[PDB]
Amino acid sequence: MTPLETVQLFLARVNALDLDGACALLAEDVVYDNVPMPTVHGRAAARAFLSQLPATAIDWETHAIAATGDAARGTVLTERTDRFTLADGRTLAIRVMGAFDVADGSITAWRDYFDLGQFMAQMAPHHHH
Amino acid sequence: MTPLETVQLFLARVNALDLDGACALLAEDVVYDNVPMPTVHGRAAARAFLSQLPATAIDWETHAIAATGDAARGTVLTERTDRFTLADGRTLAIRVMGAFDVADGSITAWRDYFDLGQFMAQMAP
Repeated sequence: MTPLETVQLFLARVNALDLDGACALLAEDVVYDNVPMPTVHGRAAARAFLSQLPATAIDWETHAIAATGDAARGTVLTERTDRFTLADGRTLAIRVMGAFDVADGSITAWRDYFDLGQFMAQMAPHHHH
Repeated sequence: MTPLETVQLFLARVNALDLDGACALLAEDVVYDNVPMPTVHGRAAARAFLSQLPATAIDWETHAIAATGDAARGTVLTERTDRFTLADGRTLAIRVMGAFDVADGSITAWRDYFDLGQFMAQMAP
């Protein structure tokens, strides 16, 4: 599997709510860097972090994807809109770009760039006019 | 000029503080979308917006760059750290990913993805 294919598979597995299968593609000591959040280290911690969002449907849409490097190793760049339906019925739609470093079908680092305030506001529950 | 070359040239001009030359590569009606900020429309408005930062030195470092499409048209994706020195000696280093749509050597859309909180924290006086 090429770097591009590895990330395409990762995103497909996330979109099938297969979080265990997706995280299987992360390296054991993966750096998972949501740029405005604390950094996460390792597959298990990445899996646990992702489960903090109680999602019942996930639709991470890829608008553009391209890779550096070769068949074995490279960095895959993505432009996305990450949609979630939560167990309580809340819908999220977060615009994000992400870079994925892949070596031999394993994601060694994953860096997602988005705005935290937008995320936090979408997570919030006259009170106002 | 290919999409990749257009964006490389744009970034080189930004890094030389040549904001007029950089903006010349933006379409007259460019969509300039700093994702967590108001959208800017057109070359003149993009030039004015970039001038809002009183920068005396600029170092936008491209860590990774890759393009979709063909020799004429496509989207260039970038992973960067955008560094600035301002007139009062304050510096900034904003981690950002950007997507640039190019057609025939003109950037028709530029979408930059970063955290507004981090930007505002660095602009703190």
